[PDB]
Amino acid sequence: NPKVLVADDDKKIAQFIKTKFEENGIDTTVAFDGKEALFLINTNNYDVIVIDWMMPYLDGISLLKILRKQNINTPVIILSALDSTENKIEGLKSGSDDYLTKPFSIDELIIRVNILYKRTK
Amino acid sequence: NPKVLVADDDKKIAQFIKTKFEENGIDTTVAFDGKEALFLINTNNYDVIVIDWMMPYLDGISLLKILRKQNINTPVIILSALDSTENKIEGLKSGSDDYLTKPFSIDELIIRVNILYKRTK
Ligand SMILES: [Ca+2]
Ligand SMILES: [Ca+2]
Ligand SMILES: [Cl-]
Ligand SMILES: [Cl-]
Ligand code: NA
Ligand code: NA
Ligand code: NA
Ligand code: NA
Repeated sequence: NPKVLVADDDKKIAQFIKTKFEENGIDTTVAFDGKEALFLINTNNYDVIVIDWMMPYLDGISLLKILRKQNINTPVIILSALDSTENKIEGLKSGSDDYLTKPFSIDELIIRVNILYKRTK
Repeated sequence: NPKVLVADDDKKIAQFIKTKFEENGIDTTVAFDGKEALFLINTNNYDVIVIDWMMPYLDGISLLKILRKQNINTPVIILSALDSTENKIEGLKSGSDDYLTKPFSIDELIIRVNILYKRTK
């Protein structure tokens, strides 16, 4: 099973994602803000990381930039309310492997998680 | 009259702000994205600058950081949908003189424009 971290402060959305991921073959840990996410990412191995764009302590893009500075190169998917092409490009340049605008498709998110897991062996 | 630039890509909100400002004694120029705002700020003198948090080409915080790097110290008010205290603090540390969460009060915005104009003689 892919091992994935999901970081969002919206507990309903986080629970929804976790339920759908574990329905499929994806073992999922939830972090409810950027501080907990940073800690978990630095003390556990994940195959893919799914990060919401806005949470307490560290927003998603800021956490991603910290990770890439730390030479943590785990595949990252950003979930963001900033839906312009310019903001998608900024998220990708910041080091994300994909960038899904909200409202997002859970089916697409699961497929992209699996694609990234397959690519990173 | 205070001379003020208002930057937002939402034309209805920009027009509303301009109407209320000019009703009061505030001469107002509108810029509809961050590129036009940057150009106008570098080619005109303004007493106060009101910047929306998200627009094409340059978001409000990024424009503010560019301005403060350029040693342009004109008072800036940020209008933002990011309403947590943490995000307000980040906006202030980025160089803004005030930070109003949306939905904002036009009456408060006018009063704060006038306070900043009075303080900068
Ligand atoms: Ca969130
Ligand atoms: Ca806007
Ligand atoms: Cl956007
Ligand atoms: Cl917020
Ligand atoms: Na499981
Ligand atoms: Na932040
Ligand atoms: Na006028
Ligand atoms: Na930006």
